[PDB]
Amino acid sequence: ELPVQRWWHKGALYRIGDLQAFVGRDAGGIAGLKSHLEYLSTLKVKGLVLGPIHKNQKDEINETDLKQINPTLGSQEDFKDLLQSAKKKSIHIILDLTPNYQGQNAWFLPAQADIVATKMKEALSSWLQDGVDGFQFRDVGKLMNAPLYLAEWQNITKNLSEDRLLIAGTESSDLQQIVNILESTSDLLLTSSYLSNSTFTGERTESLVTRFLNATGSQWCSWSVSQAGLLADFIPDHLLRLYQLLLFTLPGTPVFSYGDELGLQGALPGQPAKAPLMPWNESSIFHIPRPVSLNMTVKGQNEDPGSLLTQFRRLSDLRGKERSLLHGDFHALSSSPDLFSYIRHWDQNERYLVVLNFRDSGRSARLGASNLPAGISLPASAKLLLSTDSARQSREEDTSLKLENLSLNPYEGLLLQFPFVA
Ligand SMILES: [Cl-]
Repeated sequence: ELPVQRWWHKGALYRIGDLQAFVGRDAGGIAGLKSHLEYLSTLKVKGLVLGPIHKNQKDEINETDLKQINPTLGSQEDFKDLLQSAKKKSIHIILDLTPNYQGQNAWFLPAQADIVATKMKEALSSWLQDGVDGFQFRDVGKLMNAPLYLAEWQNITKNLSEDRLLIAGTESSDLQQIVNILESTSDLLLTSSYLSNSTFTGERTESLVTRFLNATGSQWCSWSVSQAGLLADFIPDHLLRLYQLLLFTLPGTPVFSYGDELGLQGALPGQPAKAPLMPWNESSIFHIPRPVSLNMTVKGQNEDPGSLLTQFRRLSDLRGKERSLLHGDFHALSSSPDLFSYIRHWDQNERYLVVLNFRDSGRSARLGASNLPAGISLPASAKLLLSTDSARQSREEDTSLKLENLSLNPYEGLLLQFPFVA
């Protein structure tokens, strides 16, 4: 019996930690973000996770004001105007209130926790009256009594409306710490390093995903590779296309950071640790932290049928409109050792079969469905909607493949579709 579907069930979240770096040098952070809403609408993302953007004098709790925007970025009025323009595109806005975000310990000192908590309660009220759709809180492993504070902040948020969302982020990849936070709260999303603490094999990927769902009784969750960092900084280069397919087709809300749709990478370890500039085009002004070529830029990837940006737009469109991906069940198939394969299914809608080859060579799928719920078995063939191999994509798209003899090319991911049979 299906719960009411809230705005975050309908597709991806998109994090913008450093508004000025996202926007560039031509405008101030809040106004400038407003001019990119049309680009963000083309990605079909359902929400933006912003900031933090508040006043925070490093490690000085009494020169930190969670209710005031940093004036370099804009005014309260600019913010309110941003929220209204986003709402005309059906894009919701989450605010990151991590308090000491400019210092080393982002939650101030342990001794200071009750002062933080008093400040935070006042801030949640003020921001919820200004029209935000919810809140994000990062590095929650550095927050004392995190489960208790998160529960309390959740209750204040939900008290106004169940359409308000809370997101927590951790540096941890440890399943037992992750489960402990989730048990303390209800319908909280928790982002983490869980999916990027990996050997990046077929078997390890299967094992990570199935153990997490089993440990949480398959409740609604987020899927991410970090609480903040870029996908191309956490995941091997050969797997960027494959991991995009995975995050879009697992059951739950996928969460990305700005630039993930391009394969952007962040600062190198000799450079200052600063968020990278979003490379709108190949102009010099965008060349921090690395020089960028046309093919690493929004302008370049926008007309390329082979680009990561083109695959993001395609998958995001399908995620927002097909019921089996909106809120379908998940079943893991058995497959050869280098593969992970699974299906998504709702009622009598089109089913989806995902097959992912984690090896640099041709592999037989050997798909098995030995244990499968009444109502669903595998067909003999299925239609190919998408391959990560853009060569095959230009000449086999919308064609049909026999499942029993399915073969994958090196590092290939497949999205296949099959119908309900009466
Ligand atoms: Cl943490």
